[PDB]
Amino acid sequence: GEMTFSIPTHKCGLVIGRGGENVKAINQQTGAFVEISRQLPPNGDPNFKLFIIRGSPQQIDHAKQLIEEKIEGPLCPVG
Repeated sequence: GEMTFSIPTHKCGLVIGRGGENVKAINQQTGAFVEISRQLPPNGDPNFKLFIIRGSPQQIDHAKQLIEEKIEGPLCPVG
């Protein structure tokens, strides 16, 4: 099951780069596809873009770690 994480819209330039650059490098490092979602977060606020780490748990969780390395902060599993 693909997992969703809360990615701040303002941080879409460090982890997301310009058009999802760094996120696909995460994929290469892991295996799961870290793709930008169109889902509304629990808060329904447009400053929190949901991010899809779609793959197998082992790949997702490892990619999660790499993103939490990018932002150097904890990501919350949403859905």
